[PDB]
Amino acid sequence: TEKIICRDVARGYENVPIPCVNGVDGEPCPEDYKYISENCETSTMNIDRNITHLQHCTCVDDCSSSNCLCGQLSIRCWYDKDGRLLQEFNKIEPPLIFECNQACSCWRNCKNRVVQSGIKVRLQLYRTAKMGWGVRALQTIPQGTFICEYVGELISDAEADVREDDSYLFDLDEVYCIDARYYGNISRFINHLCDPNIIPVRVFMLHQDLRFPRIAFFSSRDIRTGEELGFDYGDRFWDIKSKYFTCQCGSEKCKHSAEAIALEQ
Amino acid sequence: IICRDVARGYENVPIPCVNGVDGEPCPEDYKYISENCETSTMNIDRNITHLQHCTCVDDCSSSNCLCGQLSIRCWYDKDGRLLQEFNKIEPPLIFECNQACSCWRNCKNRVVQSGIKVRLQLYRTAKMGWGVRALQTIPQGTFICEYVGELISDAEADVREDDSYLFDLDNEVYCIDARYYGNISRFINHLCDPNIIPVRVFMLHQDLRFPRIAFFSSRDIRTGEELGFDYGDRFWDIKSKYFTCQCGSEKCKHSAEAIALEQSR
Ligand SMILES: C[S@@+](CC[C@H](N)C(=O)[O-])C[C@H]1O[C@@H](n2cnc3c(N)ncnc32)[C@H](O)[C@@H]1O
Ligand SMILES: C[S@@+](CC[C@H](N)C(=O)[O-])C[C@H]1O[C@@H](n2cnc3c(N)ncnc32)[C@H](O)[C@@H]1O
Ligand SMILES: [Cl-]
Ligand SMILES: [Zn+2]
Ligand SMILES: [Zn+2]
Ligand SMILES: [Zn+2]
Ligand SMILES: [Zn+2]
Ligand SMILES: [Zn+2]
Ligand SMILES: [Zn+2]
Ligand SMILES: [Zn+2]
Ligand SMILES: [Zn+2]
Repeated sequence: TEKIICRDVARGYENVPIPCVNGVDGEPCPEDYKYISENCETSTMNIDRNITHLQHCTCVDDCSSSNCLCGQLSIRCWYDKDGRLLQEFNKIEPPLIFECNQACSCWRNCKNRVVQSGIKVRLQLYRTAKMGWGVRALQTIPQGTFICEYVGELISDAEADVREDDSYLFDLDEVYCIDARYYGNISRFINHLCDPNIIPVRVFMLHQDLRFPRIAFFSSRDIRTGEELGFDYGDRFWDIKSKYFTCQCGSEKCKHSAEAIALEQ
Repeated sequence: IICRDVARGYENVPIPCVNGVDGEPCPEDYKYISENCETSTMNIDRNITHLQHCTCVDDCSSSNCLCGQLSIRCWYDKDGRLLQEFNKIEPPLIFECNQACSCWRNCKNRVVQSGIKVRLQLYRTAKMGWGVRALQTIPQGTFICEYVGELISDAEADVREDDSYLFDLDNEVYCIDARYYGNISRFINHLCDPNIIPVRVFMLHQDLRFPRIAFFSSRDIRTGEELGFDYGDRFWDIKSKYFTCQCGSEKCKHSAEAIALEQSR
């Protein structure tokens, strides 16, 4: 039986509920962490929040013209009229995206505000066969759609270095990390895929302190109903971890499986 | 109808501007912001581990809610209005629930963080420049709007030219200066018999230098009635050398006549 074990792991903090189900085993809803919808701090990071340091636009239309200074910070605004990344978006080396902010003359519903508007797609936390908890789509999601943000505790590299559990760490290449082990959102449950269907993009919204980009996941292709979400964790993860477990993504493209490791040797 | 929404879509509802009185254009000598801003290093304590928080598994309507107890009790009724018993002369500090609390985002202790719900309008008054009025009946105890602006130290406030849009945060001490950056509250006129009252509130941080200032109706308010709060004795002590109060109430405390009588007493 597939059991509904939490109606909403976000406790009403997201735009939509994110339920949890388990049809595999008796493991209950995960509660060894604190669900947070926005990045938190546990020591002073001194993020630059001075409103006069913001780059900002002078638009009073919907920010769809090429005169929008905010879009010009990434050559162009990369969102189409429905908030999706443009077909030609560089999915290998994404540019930094500067969304409109409180210093801009535009309205809060201009076309340069996708990530700040939050989760719209319907996601579900579920028990996988071989990779613990994972996150899947409850609906068809077109290419270039914003899925969720990678949220957690902002920490220094020095702090990352003394922590035991490094399995929920995202690198913001002083250098910083988001650690989602103790505090995080739905993204902490997203597994690694060697054939990923989401891509991380660095985004700026309410501040433009370049040390602390916010990490937004967008679909890299059309995603089918029921499909598990996954991003490429990267080489730093697997260089550390492959000595202890191998990739179970099951793809013919898999480059971190025991069979992939044996073939390289 | 000279502006559909002075807030540019930043609030839950629009705040239109009208002028049926004179030729004054919609005010634009300030920047509308929905949340307080900084123009110097303030380092508001955002450390999540410094939040007092509750362990409630209900809607935080019980007297056992720690957050309510920090506030003496929770003063919100089931509809988010202050209890008739609320102290309107010397209001307590309110601690709303927050991201560290175990409760849901829809708990009964989250009125101010949920934002504006009443229909307001920026309008041209007969004798007092711009003012703010209600476009609906508003029961006693309803959250109206927050006093939002630029956070400055007493030192910075001590050297600023225009002190007409300043609110003191007496806890070091600090001020909100709404002259250059501010929300709809910057346009609210002074009343010696006010229909709204300021309350110090804590939501996403509990840095005691920076309570957020939330106005609640002190009585039932009729449609079209102008909002007003009592600016207080410091304001009038400084300004009465230039002008005196024109609220016109029999309860007026800061007219030329009231001040003459004060000197007699
Ligand atoms: C950030 S967590 C993801 C959520 C995790 N599955 C859980 O149940 O909490 C990362 C951990 O999930 C597991 N995992 C993620 N992707 C994997 C993959 N492709 N193969 C094997 N294990 C994986 C590993 O234990 C990894 O250290
Ligand atoms: C914060 S502003 C209020 C909005 C202002 N009416 C405007 O048009 O921008 C405060 C100023 O409004 C005027 N004002 C507000 N209430 C008043 C009152 N009851 N009596 C006299 N002047 C008042 C004074 O010039 C005061 O310094
Ligand atoms: Cl710094
Ligand atoms: Zn623009
Ligand atoms: Zn814009
Ligand atoms: Zn902009
Ligand atoms: Zn793989
Ligand atoms: Zn509670
Ligand atoms: Zn609560
Ligand atoms: Zn609480
Ligand atoms: Zn008066």
